[PDB]
Amino acid sequence: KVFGRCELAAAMKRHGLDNYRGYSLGNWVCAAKFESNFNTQATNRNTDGSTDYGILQINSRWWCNDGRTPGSRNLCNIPCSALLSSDITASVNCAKKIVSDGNGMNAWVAWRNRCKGTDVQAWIRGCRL
Ligand SMILES: [Cl-]
Ligand SMILES: [Cl-]
Ligand SMILES: [Cl-]
Ligand SMILES: [Cl-]
Ligand SMILES: [Cl-]
Ligand code: NA
Repeated sequence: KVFGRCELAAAMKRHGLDNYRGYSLGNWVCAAKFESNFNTQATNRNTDGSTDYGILQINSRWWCNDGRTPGSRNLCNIPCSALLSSDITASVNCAKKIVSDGNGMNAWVAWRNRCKGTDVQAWIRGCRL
């Protein structure tokens, strides 16, 4: 599913991401924009053999099981395929664990490089939330 901008903002808010670990909703929408262009079915293969899945491009080395990432973990206790669903619950619940890991949203390199320190509230402007 490709979410609209305000549609994803509302879904993220409904699932409790607004201000989660102190990160305002615009931070989460901005991260999703540059990770996946709001497409739940986005995937990306990394040089080390791991794969990133879903709207927030969550990686199989630590967070989900795809059966093809040797030596990896599954800390969100989900198949990586669950991160591709039209229902964002699995991506949100796993992102909450990731952002609590110690480095906040810096875990998403694209957030650090493209969202951090910017006017992220622009990503939710105009939305009925
Ligand atoms: Cl957009
Ligand atoms: Cl915001
Ligand atoms: Cl594996
Ligand atoms: Cl599994
Ligand atoms: Cl933080
Ligand atoms: Na894994």
